[PDB]
Amino acid sequence: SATTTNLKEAIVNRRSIRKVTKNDAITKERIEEVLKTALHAPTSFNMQSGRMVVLMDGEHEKFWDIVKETLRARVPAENFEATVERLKGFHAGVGTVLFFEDQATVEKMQENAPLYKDQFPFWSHQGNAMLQHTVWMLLSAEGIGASLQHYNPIVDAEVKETWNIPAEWSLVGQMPFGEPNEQPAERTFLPTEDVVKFY
Amino acid sequence: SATTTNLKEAIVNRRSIRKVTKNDAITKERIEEVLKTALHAPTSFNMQSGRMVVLMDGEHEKFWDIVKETLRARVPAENFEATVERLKGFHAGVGTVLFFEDQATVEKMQENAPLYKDQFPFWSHQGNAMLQHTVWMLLSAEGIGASLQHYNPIVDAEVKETWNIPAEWSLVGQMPFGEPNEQPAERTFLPTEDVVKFY
Ligand SMILES: Cc1cc2nc3c(=O)[nH]c(=O)nc-3n(C[C@H](O)[C@H](O)[C@H](O)COP(=O)(O)O)c2cc1C
Ligand SMILES: Cc1cc2nc3c(=O)[nH]c(=O)nc-3n(C[C@H](O)[C@H](O)[C@H](O)COP(=O)(O)O)c2cc1C
Repeated sequence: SATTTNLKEAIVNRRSIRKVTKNDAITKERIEEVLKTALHAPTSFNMQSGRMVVLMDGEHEKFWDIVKETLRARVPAENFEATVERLKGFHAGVGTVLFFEDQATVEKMQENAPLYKDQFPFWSHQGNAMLQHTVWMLLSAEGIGASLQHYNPIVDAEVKETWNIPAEWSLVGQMPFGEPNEQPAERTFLPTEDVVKFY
Repeated sequence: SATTTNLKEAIVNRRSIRKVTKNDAITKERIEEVLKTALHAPTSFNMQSGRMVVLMDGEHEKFWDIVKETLRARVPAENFEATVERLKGFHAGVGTVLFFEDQATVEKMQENAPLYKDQFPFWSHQGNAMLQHTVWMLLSAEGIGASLQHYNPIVDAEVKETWNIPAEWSLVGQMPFGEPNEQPAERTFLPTEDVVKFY
């Protein structure tokens, strides 16, 4: 359905859907296609330091349980339930995309192109963001709800250990997706003439 | 022409075109539309710290002359001509998009959401990257060649001063665009099974 929708609509219709349920139509195969297309997003010096680990169903829920538990040890009793309430809408989804950045790659590129050594650490985040956003738009184009979460770095250690992630991969973000199950919130924009100037 | 092309093609067909010429069909108005659509890209906490300053024709060339001159003072005589050779393909274009990030916004958001104070500086780069990439894809969808350059921070001061840019705006990148005038270079990809793991 990412062929149906044209570019402009894909940009404008992608919204953050924080509550998603399950659906058997959303398969590992379909996800596979989305990620293969998304990998066409560019990277500085084509270093392609981005890494994606997709957790589906069984493993998907396990992750969000990890988050819930990590929060249980860092939040006062009175705020716990309120803090983990939002985790429900993710845990209910089909799966979650874990976005990592290969730090060994960034470090090596800093050696090969010392003239940009200070920029590579940022281009690392830029490249991963472009990739994250592409995946997001593609999923929405296919009628799959998704949102971008950030439970790093508090869940990093645990996640890394339970899924044998190289030490050089740093967790950048998590994208829980699934059959949409909430109406996107209203979004406001600063007036255009304030963010854009022509000369 | 960004309605013609569908999403998947927009992702796959966007390439870096480093040599662009002029064309009167590429107007400030058309550019305007592209940027208004691109601003639908998301920002952390919807802080929208991104800022874009478009330099067209007269002012476009002036910028690239600034780059050329800045390089003339930082590069040994023997390497000058080789270093500024690539600047020709940009200077020949229609215009250039200057991507800034409002630092006062990032700093304020660090105050409002101290729980993510360490992430905002990176989300700043992420948000701007998502925006940069969207603009890039939209331009290509409309048959306009473009590339992403990084002459910051060496030209920052000069640019800031000759175009009255608030001090809190940091230069993140430059996108010279125009009538395509070069065939995109071959691009290679690391094997998919190495960047994507399923569980
Ligand atoms: C964060 C980031 C920084 C980049 N910086 C530069 C740059 O300074 N100069 C340049 O010519 N290209 C730069 N690029 C562009 C990449 O080299 C380019 O996107 C990639 O090789 C492009 O492949 P493309 O033609 O295949 O799609 C940058 C790309 C990213 C994602
Ligand atoms: C760099 C970056 C970090 C973000 N982090 C979070 C997060 O931790 N939690 C969350 O619910 N949304 C997060 N978001 C999502 C933004 O709040 C969201 O994209 C924006 O408000 C979405 O508008 P959308 O529904 O209109 O298109 C992040 C977005 C960006 C660009």
